[PDB]
Amino acid sequence: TQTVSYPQLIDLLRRIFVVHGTSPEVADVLAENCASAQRDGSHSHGIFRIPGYLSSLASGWVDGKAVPVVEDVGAAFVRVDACNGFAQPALAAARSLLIDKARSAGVAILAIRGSHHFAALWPDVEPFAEQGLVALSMVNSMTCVVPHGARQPLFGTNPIAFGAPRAGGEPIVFDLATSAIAHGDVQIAAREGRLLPAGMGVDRDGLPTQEPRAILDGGALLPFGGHKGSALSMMVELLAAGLTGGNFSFEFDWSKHPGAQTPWTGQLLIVIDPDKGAGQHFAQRSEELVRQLHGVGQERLPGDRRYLERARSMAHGIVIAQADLERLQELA
Amino acid sequence: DQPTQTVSYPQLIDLLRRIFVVHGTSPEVADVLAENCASAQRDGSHSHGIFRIPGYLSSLASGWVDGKAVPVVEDVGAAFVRVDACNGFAQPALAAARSLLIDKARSAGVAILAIRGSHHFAALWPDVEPFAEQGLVALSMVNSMTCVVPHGARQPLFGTNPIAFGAPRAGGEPIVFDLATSAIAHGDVQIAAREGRLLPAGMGVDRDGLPTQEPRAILDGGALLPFGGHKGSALSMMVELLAAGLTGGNFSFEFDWSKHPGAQTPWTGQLLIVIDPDKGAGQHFAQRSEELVRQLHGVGQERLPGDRRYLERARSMAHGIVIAQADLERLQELAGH
Ligand SMILES: NC(=O)C1=CN([C@@H]2O[C@@H](COP(=O)(O)OP(=O)(O)OC[C@H]3O[C@@H](n4cnc5c(N)ncnc54)[C@H](OP(=O)(O)O)[C@@H]3O)[C@@H](O)[C@H]2O)C=CC1
Ligand SMILES: NC(=O)C1=CN([C@@H]2O[C@@H](COP(=O)(O)OP(=O)(O)OC[C@H]3O[C@@H](n4cnc5c(N)ncnc54)[C@H](OP(=O)(O)O)[C@@H]3O)[C@@H](O)[C@H]2O)C=CC1
Ligand SMILES: O=C([O-])c1ccc[nH]1
Ligand SMILES: O=C([O-])c1ccc[nH]1
Repeated sequence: TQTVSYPQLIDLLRRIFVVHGTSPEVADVLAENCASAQRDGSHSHGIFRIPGYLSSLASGWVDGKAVPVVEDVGAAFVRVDACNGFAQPALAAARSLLIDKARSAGVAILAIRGSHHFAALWPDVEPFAEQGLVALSMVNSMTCVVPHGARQPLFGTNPIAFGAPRAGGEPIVFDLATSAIAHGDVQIAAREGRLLPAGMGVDRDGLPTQEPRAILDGGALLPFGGHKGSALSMMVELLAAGLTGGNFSFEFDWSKHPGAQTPWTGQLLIVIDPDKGAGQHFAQRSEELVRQLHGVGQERLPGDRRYLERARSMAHGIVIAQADLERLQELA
Repeated sequence: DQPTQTVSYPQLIDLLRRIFVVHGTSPEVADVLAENCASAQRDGSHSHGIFRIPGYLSSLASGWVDGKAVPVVEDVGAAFVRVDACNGFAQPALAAARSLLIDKARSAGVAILAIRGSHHFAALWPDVEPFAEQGLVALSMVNSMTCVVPHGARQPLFGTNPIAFGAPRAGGEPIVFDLATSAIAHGDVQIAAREGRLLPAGMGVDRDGLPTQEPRAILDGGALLPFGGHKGSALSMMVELLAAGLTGGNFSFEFDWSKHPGAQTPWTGQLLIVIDPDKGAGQHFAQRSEELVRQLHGVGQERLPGDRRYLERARSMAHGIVIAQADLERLQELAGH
């Protein structure tokens, strides 16, 4: 293996995106995002995704030079047309306006449509919590999850992310796919030749399977927590696509674009000033909840794993297989 | 077996309203709770229908909850409303702020209602459904009482903490889900214990933290597990933070009714987010949601969230609400008949 510093990884990835057609602005956003995931140990959404990013860009499936169009449509409502570009640049373009509205009105929504999201969601909500705001986000992906009780896939892996500030530490953040397992991890499991525990998916005939290959080859995934996770996944379709104006997870396909891997959908973000008109401090309440969680024995809270890995990465550098580093350098 | 009888929806509402008034609630509170409880029974939401009347009354009799509390509606932002439930029920507080909340949601595009110091002893779908019937999307969270073990923990901390969601659809009743983040609702654990039966495995543990299917074992020093492992636990944590942390109400472990024999209602809070899905939009959300429903039937999902309740609702309006003869008599007695 090898070791690359966080800032070096960002520069390396930024060069790669520019070399492959993205605007400098988009390259800055994606490089920081991807590098951040690797820094935190979010393996299925770190450098593992570079090949997919590049194959998707090559066909024009996703526009690496798209210019987001921000629409100020309400005292607490912002819409942004991603114009077939990535979701992150669209969020970045409307972020300042969104925060101004959230702080002024108390809460504000950002509805992104026509966007491609190929990353973790915690990077989208954590920054808001770092600034003392609470953020909830939903993104619908690509069809591959069978609704509870159904016979064929329809929903995407549809993740939900939540970020909240705490007085005595880094933001409390959770980021979870509503599918029993993330598709990226099914791909990694297939590559490593590992079987999955029961309940993650079914084969092309709809029969339960533990073989990641069977799931990937015409099969499908199942929602986490049965009917409850399925209901949440339905909500993600409705909020990230139905409300934003973007495609539902089943309203697009890659058949005409060789190598395309990015979903072309949308994203919803709700940002709240938890202390608007409050006779207390939210950050103090959340800190107390953390103290109580430790008190009952929960050593690991959502996000802890990443924060520990993050600290390691900043102190000793990001561990990367020498082979992967060389590949990135050649791509750059 | 217990002989049964039917009572119409309006008759049940009148009966429950009388019960609440006779037992110390204001008329506004009685109207709201009577309709809410009766509506749950009508839809077949047993754990939050008339089954809850005894708990409501014992909570009121003990002085734990103020049945005559007057909600204080606080307009704190263009899109933000807070309500001090003043140790009263959550539903009357929501009713007091409903019009203002809707005005803000339609004007600003989205609006939040943060209720603090409230007691919620019911289903959450009654809270979000009305907004959806008016073309708005609503998401709500309520934290309850400590009994759920956080993922990886050894003792309970979170409440059953439900999340509810309602959205309009062009060709039918609102799309609505209402789920506890625990593996089972505490109310249904009580019903199982009452009926002397066991629960499915993998939903709770006994006082020693060992798996159990005995509802009594869970109720007597035991605890429930979050649904869907670590993900359900994360969602439950979110509910504590949103329904209590953000509103100002107590977390599920921050209230004690040991000094109020008979108290059963959590004294916490509730968060509601109401959105105009078409604010500044170039499309119609209701059309998009109808398409999703069509696609869901297309892939074979016959039962969508809410369908079971809408079916029971239809049966109740056509044949009346089925009620055990003994339960009806008890309700009639409580009403004064
Ligand atoms: N459309 C898109 O862009 C999609 C993106 N994804 C992404 O892939 C992802 C990985 O998601 P998923 O597989 O669901 O992730 P997991 O199942 O690993 O994690 C869900 C989360 O659970 C918390 N968690 C995990 N294990 C524990 C534990 N033992 N105790 C307490 N908390 C725990 C995590 O913390 P922690 O982070 O510290 O490990 C995190 O918030 C996300 O980053 C997601 O955004 C997935 C589908 C679609
Ligand atoms: N603090 C409080 O006041 C608390 C209240 N509760 C209440 O008790 C409750 C009952 O909750 P819980 O036990 O989680 O409910 P369930 O596990 O029954 O239902 C969750 C929900 O799942 C949908 N659903 C259930 N089964 C299926 C299926 N097979 N296919 C598709 N969708 C399905 C339901 O539809 P559908 O409605 O049609 O049945 C509903 O939206 C709620 O009403 C809740 O609000 C729970 C904890 C705390
Ligand atoms: O891993 C997944 O499920 C996924 C879909 C889109 C991005 N990641
Ligand atoms: O059924 C439950 O879990 C519950 C708690 C408060 C009201 N209902």
